[PDB]
Amino acid sequence: GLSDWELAAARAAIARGLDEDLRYGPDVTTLATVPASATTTASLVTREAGVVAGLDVALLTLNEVLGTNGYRVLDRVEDGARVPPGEALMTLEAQTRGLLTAERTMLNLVGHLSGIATATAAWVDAVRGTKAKIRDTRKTLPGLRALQKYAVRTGGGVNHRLGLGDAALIKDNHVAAAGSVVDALRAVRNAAPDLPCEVEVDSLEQLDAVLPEKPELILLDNFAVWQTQTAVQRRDSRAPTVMLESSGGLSLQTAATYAETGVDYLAVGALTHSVRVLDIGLDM
Amino acid sequence: GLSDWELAAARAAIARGLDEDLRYGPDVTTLATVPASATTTASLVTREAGVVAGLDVALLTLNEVLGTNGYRVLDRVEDGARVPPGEALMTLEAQTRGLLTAERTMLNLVGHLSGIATATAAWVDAVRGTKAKIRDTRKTLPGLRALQKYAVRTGGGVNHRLGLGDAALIKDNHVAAAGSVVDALRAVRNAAPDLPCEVEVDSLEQLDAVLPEKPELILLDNFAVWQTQTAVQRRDSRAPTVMLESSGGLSLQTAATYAETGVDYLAVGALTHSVRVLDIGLDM
Ligand SMILES: O=C(O)c1ccc[n+]([C@@H]2O[C@H](COP(=O)([O-])O)[C@@H](O)[C@H]2O)c1
Ligand SMILES: O=C(O)c1ccc[n+]([C@@H]2O[C@H](COP(=O)([O-])O)[C@@H](O)[C@H]2O)c1
Repeated sequence: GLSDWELAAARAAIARGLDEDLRYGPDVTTLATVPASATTTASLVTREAGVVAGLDVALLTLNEVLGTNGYRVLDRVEDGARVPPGEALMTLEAQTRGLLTAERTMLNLVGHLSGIATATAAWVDAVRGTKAKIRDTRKTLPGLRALQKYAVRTGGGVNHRLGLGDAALIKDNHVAAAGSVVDALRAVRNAAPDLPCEVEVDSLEQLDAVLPEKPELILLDNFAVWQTQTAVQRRDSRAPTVMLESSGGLSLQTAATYAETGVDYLAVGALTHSVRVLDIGLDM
Repeated sequence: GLSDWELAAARAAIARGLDEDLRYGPDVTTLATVPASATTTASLVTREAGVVAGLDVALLTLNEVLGTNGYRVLDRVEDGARVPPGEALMTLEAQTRGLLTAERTMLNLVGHLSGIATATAAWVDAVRGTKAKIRDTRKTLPGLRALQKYAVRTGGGVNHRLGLGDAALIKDNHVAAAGSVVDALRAVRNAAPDLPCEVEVDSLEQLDAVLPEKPELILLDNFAVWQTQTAVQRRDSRAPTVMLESSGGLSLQTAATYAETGVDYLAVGALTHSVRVLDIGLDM
């Protein structure tokens, strides 16, 4: 379900996409070969297996090109469906010219979003049987954040930060300016008491230092599995309320290893930067 | 070098990015811990090897956040440089708060554009010693086409179609409506005699059928290496002037094999959809 916020991001995205395509003129070739009165039944069918996402975004692209009632949906799959290869995600009847113009933007969008959801479902499978939840980052493509965040949620992950003012995140730079990790922490505690504290540590010594300050979340930046295990042992005994999120040296191969240490979350930048498209085509 | 068209796309992209980050509020934590008079020397350094692209976009993000003269570039590498792991792509002196605000958006963009130029340079190496050129497609992310197209060119690729009105591309759908591949070809020849013809064939039978019509470029859709060789043999003998471009079942492992058949280009959709970020950090 696209929130009004997401729905707005989608429209803006679909508009930017159509504008890139039409900027150089209309599809001279459909115009030349296919009549304005032509109508077809087309299907978005997967060329591979995965988790579908962004189907509503496909519909919104048609609204923009054909008008809300310019097409008919004979059938569709729900976003989040695990889908086998030749699956028909959505079947529609629409003026042929409109379909052909909307095609590329619509496939680009849903192929991208399904790619993310597919990847996140893999991560979510990898740590099944563990308490860890898979979470995203702000390492998103400019202009697509709302959509990419939507896709990880669709694949079963949980959204983390939406931007700079979401929560207070004390990093290396801040600790420095404050003097120390506890310094930065206290400062922020007073500046934005209403805001969730998250502190990024890159060593076990920094971990020990902030643990007593009891921030909401500690990010273990590039810890080996063994240091992660230690981190959890320490948190469990000293500051039970602090959440721990692994961030950094994560691969889908190691994901379960990290998950079994008992960390609460896995921060996966790859879900949004580095995405592999889910291959989909429009079959007429 | 960003063209004025690319420069605008860059600005648009950096603007959308910043708006997503600042939509929820300013970086309350830098505000709280770092003074406005603070100034640092920071470096954009790669965590991995690749080909750099999008450095001007980094500077543009700073212009937007610190003002044109809010920073000083002490040193920078040229776009298109092959770069080793700990390489400092660019070293600057700027106001600390500004750097921290720009950071994520800046890294997300150059990371993406470098990821692309990196992958495209690998394809280019792959077909080295062949006459083939690596080309992109319209399988771009919405709002980023101009930038993505820029990066492939930086990696050594050559840009293909920028949009729907670029050239006349007769596909299956057009062939259908026209009746046959030749039908459509003729149709468009009459409708837009000024525009470049490109016809997509998925069989050697279609190839033989269109070859005599002498289109500017024939796209071999999902041809085996053996059928691509054949296609080259026929074009070479029947219509020497016709260019050929392999599209579809291409993998970096098969690239050279396809290239050795003598095709003129390889159309790689993965260069722009499916991109893996070049990991880069801002070190202060
Ligand atoms: O701002 C956030 O919400 C956020 C939360 C957790 C992690 N991150 C970033 O995500 C990185 C780890 O994932 P990856 O795959 O990008 O290496 C981590 O080291 C940070 O640079 C960002
Ligand atoms: O419109 C263009 O400039 C364009 C030029 C060459 C190829 N394409 C598309 O790119 C496809 C091949 O790349 P890929 O990685 O997406 O399978 C090809 O079969 C077409 O459907 C698109």
